Amino acid sequence: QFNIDATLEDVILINGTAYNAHTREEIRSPCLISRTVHKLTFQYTATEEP
Amino acid sequence: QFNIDATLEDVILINGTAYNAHTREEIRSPCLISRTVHKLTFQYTATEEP
Repeated sequence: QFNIDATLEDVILINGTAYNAHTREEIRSPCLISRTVHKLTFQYTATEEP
Repeated sequence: QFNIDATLEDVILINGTAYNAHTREEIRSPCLISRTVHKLTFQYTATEEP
């Protein structure tokens, strides 16, 4: 759970699946996480290594 | 629930009580919220107007 602090600025999703702390919305790369997803949790994917 | 995005930079607690999204830790002014408290929710206090 990488805290989204003001210091990190921006984070990109190169090739993998990431989830939010609350919604845990499914995301498919390539795409920018965007500041909307406040918290960035994670899970161990199988098909594509994140 | 003011999302703590990189655009806002920093936010201060002048005189009031604020809570985090998950922990909802009790905070009494004056003090800085700090990036640790990631998502800032709120509640209607009575004794001291936030």
